[PDB]
Amino acid sequence: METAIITLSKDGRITEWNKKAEQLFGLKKENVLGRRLKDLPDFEEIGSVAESVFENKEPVFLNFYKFGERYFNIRFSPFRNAKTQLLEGVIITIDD
Repeated sequence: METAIITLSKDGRITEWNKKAEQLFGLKKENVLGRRLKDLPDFEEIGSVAESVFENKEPVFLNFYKFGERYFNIRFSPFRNAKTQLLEGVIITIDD
């Protein structure tokens, strides 16, 4: 698969969780939206890397991140709000 997207706010809260993420992880968007990613068993490490990426204001690409039975590419991208210019969170994109 490709393009499982989890977007986190600057407080670590899930603000986006697309249908690919639903299919990959078996959790519905409505069941995770608003929650801290790091509170989800199995996502603690990904949540920690996103925190580090946010603090350093630089994107990070990881390959061969093992999750379940497969290896994945994971990109972490900090972003700003265009209107306020504030750092507003991190987009996480997971691909086979």
